[PDB]
Amino acid sequence: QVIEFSKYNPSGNMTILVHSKHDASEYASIANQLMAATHVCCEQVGFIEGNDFHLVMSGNEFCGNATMSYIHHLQESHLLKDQQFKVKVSGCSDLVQCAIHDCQYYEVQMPQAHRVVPTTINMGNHSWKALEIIYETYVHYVIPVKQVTTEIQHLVEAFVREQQWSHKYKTVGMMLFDEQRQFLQPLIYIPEIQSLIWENSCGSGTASIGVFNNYQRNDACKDFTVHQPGGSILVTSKRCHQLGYQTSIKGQVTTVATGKAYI
Amino acid sequence: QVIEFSKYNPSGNMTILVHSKHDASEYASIANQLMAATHVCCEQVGFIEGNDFHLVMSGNEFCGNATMSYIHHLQESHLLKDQQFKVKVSGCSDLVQCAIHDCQYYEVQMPQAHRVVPTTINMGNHSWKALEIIYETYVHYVIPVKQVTTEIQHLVEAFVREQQWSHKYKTVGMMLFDEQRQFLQPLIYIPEIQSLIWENSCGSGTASIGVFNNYQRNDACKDFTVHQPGGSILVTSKRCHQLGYQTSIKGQVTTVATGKAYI
Ligand SMILES: [Cl-]
Ligand SMILES: [Cl-]
Ligand SMILES: [Cl-]
Ligand SMILES: [Cl-]
Ligand SMILES: [Cl-]
Ligand SMILES: [Cl-]
Ligand SMILES: [Cs+]
Ligand SMILES: [Cs+]
Ligand SMILES: [Cs+]
Ligand SMILES: [Cs+]
Ligand SMILES: [Cs+]
Ligand SMILES: [Cs+]
Ligand SMILES: [Cs+]
Ligand SMILES: [Cs+]
Ligand SMILES: [Cs+]
Ligand SMILES: [Cs+]
Ligand SMILES: [Cs+]
Ligand SMILES: [Cs+]
Ligand SMILES: [Cs+]
Ligand SMILES: [Cs+]
Repeated sequence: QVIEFSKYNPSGNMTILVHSKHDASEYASIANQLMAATHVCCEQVGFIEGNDFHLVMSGNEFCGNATMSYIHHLQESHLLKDQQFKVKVSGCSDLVQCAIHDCQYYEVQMPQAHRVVPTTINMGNHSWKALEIIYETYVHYVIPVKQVTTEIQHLVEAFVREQQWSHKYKTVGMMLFDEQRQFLQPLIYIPEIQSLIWENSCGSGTASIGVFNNYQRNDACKDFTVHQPGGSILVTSKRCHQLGYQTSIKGQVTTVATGKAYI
Repeated sequence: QVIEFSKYNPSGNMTILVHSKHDASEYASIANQLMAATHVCCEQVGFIEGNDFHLVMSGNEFCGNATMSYIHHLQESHLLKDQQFKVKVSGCSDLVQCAIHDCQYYEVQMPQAHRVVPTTINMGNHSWKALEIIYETYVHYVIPVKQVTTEIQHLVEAFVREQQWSHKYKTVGMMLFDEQRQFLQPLIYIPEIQSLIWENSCGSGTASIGVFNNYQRNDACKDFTVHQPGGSILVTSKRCHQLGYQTSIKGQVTTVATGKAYI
């Protein structure tokens, strides 16, 4: 099978978008073959399907970095001018608010944090204050740190591996945040497969820093820079009375490759 | 800059070939950008330049798996029939003997082992018989093992990191070989950058198993299957009186992708 694809770099979290048309029944198999290290290789695969913008993720979840890649493809390939628009994305009940801004910055509305719980977590001989941020299908812990260290990283791995996690949470994020350096070291745990990954960058993790800032200061944040291993992402977040948290991320994306993949 | 490229899977040791013409002065920079994990990503990059077959490796060394990828490209894209021919490859004084065989098997002549030294290496509380195989620009140790284990893998890492290596050897290979299972677990150490990689597969390591078989049995081997993590490679090796070791590897290659890369 020939697959028409583009590979993109949104802060080091490598994304493929598929341009060619396939049955949704094949997305799982196509994506699994493409993301392999012995193939094109990537972290996430999206399929590009009047209501003309539709992105379907191979797992059918919402992905901010893949949506951001899709916005970039629309600007780059379809020559869209700067504007505010909506996209249909798998994993979302409502259309997602997107924007193309000047200087090729792309803004994506992120899933609403339902509630927050200030907590402390015990790792080793130390306790850390953390903010538990609860979404419909995942949970992030924002853990302020003086500096990220391999010792702390080992402690965090042990913590996620030793804990029992609600089956509500498809992913468990441990977001180590150096507040002074505005630096995020994101860890993603997938309970079902008991696998951990220290991400180059994390759209959803960046969004969680915006909610953390809102809780911590009662201040909105606008274009707050979250530095990460793979680059940086901006977060805009405000609590809007009864409407709750309204959070978006903004970033740049580079196309690294386009052509045909063989599966 | 637009780079026209193909990505190939020769037993899991991912290779890119560049089709577009560039100044040799740029190969280093182009290859470094393409092989990055935040780009197309691969292990090795070759540039395809009457004496019409010329392959230039980004580091200017000879690569069996990249030559094997180039042979596959010639069969697939230029529709070459089964035949014996020669290719000019960087890192080689003489043209390299290549063949396209039936069922898309590709054979590549490998660098001549200059001499062998039966040795024992001490790792931990154990000694292992090994064959030191000396080439012009690298050395491989073939170490027969009952079974490959993480313990043995840690011991081998410690061994290469603790040793002093002649600057003659651009690479140091530790080739753990399960003789009964014909299974190779190849470790490549680069002294200059003090970096180790447990390869999915190793063309040069496969060639070393052929020399080991020749030394061990005084028998030629023909289409001897070397199983490796990424798949398998065949080795044909014989000692030819004063002409010394004559060794080739044979394998299949899959094209995974072709198109344009942006650097
Ligand atoms: Cl179907
Ligand atoms: Cl939980
Ligand atoms: Cl696991
Ligand atoms: Cl030049
Ligand atoms: Cl040495
Ligand atoms: Cl190192
Ligand atoms: Cs269909
Ligand atoms: Cs992957
Ligand atoms: Cs667990
Ligand atoms: Cs828990
Ligand atoms: Cs998520
Ligand atoms: Cs700001
Ligand atoms: Cs800023
Ligand atoms: Cs030139
Ligand atoms: Cs690489
Ligand atoms: Cs060393
Ligand atoms: Cs040595
Ligand atoms: Cs080599
Ligand atoms: Cs054989
Ligand atoms: Cs065989």
